[PDB]
Amino acid sequence: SGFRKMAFPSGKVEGCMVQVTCGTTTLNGLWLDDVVYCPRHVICTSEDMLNPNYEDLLIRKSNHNFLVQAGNVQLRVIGHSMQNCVLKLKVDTANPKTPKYKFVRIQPGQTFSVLACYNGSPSGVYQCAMRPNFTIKGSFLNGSCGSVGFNIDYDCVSFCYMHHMELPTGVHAGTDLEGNFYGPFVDRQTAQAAGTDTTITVNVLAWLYAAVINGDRWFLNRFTTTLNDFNLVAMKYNYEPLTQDHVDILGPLSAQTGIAVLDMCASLKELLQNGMNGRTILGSALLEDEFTPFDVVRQCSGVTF
Ligand SMILES: *[C@](O)(C(=O)NCc1ccccc1)[C@H](C[C@@H]1CCNC1=O)NC(=O)[C@H](CC1CC1)n1cccc(NC(=O)OC(C)(C)C)c1=O
Ligand SMILES: [Cl-]
Repeated sequence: SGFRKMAFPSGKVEGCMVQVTCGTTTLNGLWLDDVVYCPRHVICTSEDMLNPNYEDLLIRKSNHNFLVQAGNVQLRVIGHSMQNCVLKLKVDTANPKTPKYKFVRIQPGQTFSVLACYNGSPSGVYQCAMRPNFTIKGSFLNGSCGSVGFNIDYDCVSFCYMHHMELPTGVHAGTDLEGNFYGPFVDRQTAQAAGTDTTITVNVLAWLYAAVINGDRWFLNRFTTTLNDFNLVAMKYNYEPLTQDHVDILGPLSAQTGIAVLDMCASLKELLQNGMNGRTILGSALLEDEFTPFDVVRQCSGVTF
């Protein structure tokens, strides 16, 4: 019993963090086999941000311009390389601590654990969701860039995020491990803004199921609805459209609780149109959309890694 925001254990990923310096610019990298992955903007000083010609900057970078450090150990940098927004530094030394891992690309709505790091040293672990506007509500200070986001499949680390920038509103953007941004952003200092955000409907539903499971069910009622009847009511409260794909995945939680997705939906319609009426749900005074279905099975069934 209980239900918390909950991150994967970070130890598998702690052992992969290094500190990359390049002139004045120190940030964090991810050491796997004989290869460190970091943001290409490590080559840049605070000047170069306005319109960086990354190529012609990197063309003037000797491998002895790149310092790498795993704790108290320096590596010999031997080969560089640029792929999209991620720079690949090649080192004499494979990483003893390298776990099994697939570079993957999450879609908006999917959650992951962020290991905030500074100077290649881990500070903290927390959960976020890739927002539908392709941003994240992180906590990052200067030097955080290179910090990565990740999920775990028993023993395999699926890295899905490298951190690159803060947007006007105090929200954050970055890339997959191939160095492609989530959403429309670019890695220079221009006018860029998040764009309008929506509530991750399927995740809010999973939350409610999690709530039912932990004996919180005042919010329940004696009716149902249809998808499209609901998808009307949702858009008028700036919720995402609930796709048959989203019902499929909510399957397990529907099964276990003995509640049809579409009955829960009706309980949502109520809450949007009426509020919580001075009440909490799993001790929250508004609707939580940063727990996926899997994160709810994970935590209430108690999977391990
Ligand atoms: C990241 O590059 C980083 O940590 N770099 C190392 C560093 C060392 C010493 C001093 C500064 C930075 C930062 C991380 C940012 C800063 C604070 N919180 C973060 O998430 N990213 C940037 O600085 C980023 C790099 C650009 C994409 C390639 N950047 C540069 C310039 C401006 C902004 N953002 C911005 O102007 O928004 C507000 C909040 C309005 C300042 C930016 O994110
Ligand atoms: Cl709250």
